[PDB]
Amino acid sequence: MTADLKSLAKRIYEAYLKNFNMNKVKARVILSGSNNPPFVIHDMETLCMAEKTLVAKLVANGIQNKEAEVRIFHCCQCTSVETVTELTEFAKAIPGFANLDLNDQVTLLKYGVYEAIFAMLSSVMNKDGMLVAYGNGFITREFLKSLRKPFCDIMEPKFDFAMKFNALELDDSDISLFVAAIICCGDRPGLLNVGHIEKMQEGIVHVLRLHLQSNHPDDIFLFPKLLQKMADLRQLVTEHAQLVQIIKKTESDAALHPLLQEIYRDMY
Ligand SMILES: CCCCCCCCCCCCCCCCCC(=O)O
Repeated sequence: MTADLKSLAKRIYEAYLKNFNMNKVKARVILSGSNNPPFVIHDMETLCMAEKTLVAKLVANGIQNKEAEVRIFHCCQCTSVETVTELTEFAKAIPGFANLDLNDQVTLLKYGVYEAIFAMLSSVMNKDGMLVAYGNGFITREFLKSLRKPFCDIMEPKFDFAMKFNALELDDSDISLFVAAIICCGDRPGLLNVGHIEKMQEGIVHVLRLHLQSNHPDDIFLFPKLLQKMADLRQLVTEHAQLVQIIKKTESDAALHPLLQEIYRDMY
């Protein structure tokens, strides 16, 4: 007559496999190297080729097409909007989340989505580049660094986080619970029912702790390593939001999608 934490871990894992278009196994199959392989974007010529095949509407404007860096930033935003949608459905699997007031669900998602986005982005990154466009492109790290300022400054800190995060050798069963724990933080600004959220957090962190003990017997500090990664992600998001605001203030063509503007509004 006690909670079955192994079963809860498996429920979370299954919800992650159901709700995210990309997972670490799917990404590794593509990254390893037969139908619809990814188109490699390593320079301006190959960016423009990939756009004409994969996001044709975006470059169908002739002289009116936006600057390459702004088109890339638009594609970044579309990826975030999609991952926010996936995370919102995933959160229903977290015990207690759907029982919270709607406003608290919104606040938890507001602060958690970008931390989760950058954690999961590691799964599609290697030291040379990253998968994009639903696994149909591979854009190089060097190409992103070559963009004009400020756009070359977006992805590099995310690659740096990801190289260390990937060295932990988590699998999707671990990442799903880490993402659930990110969403359940009782210290987000403006929460109403802090007490119930703290209990929700305690519960999911307990599931995570036991799962890591079982799945990674070789790494006895993996749980505190991941607690630190959560703090690192909060700081990565704070810095990312500051850069997005610079882009907003200084780049008139880099229209910010209204869902993301709402996420960033009053965030940090
Ligand atoms: C076919 C053309 C492909 C162009 C691919 C551009 C790269 C996509 C990167 C996806 C990850 C974006 C992470 C940064 C998010 C920045 C925007 C935001 O704040 O939501």
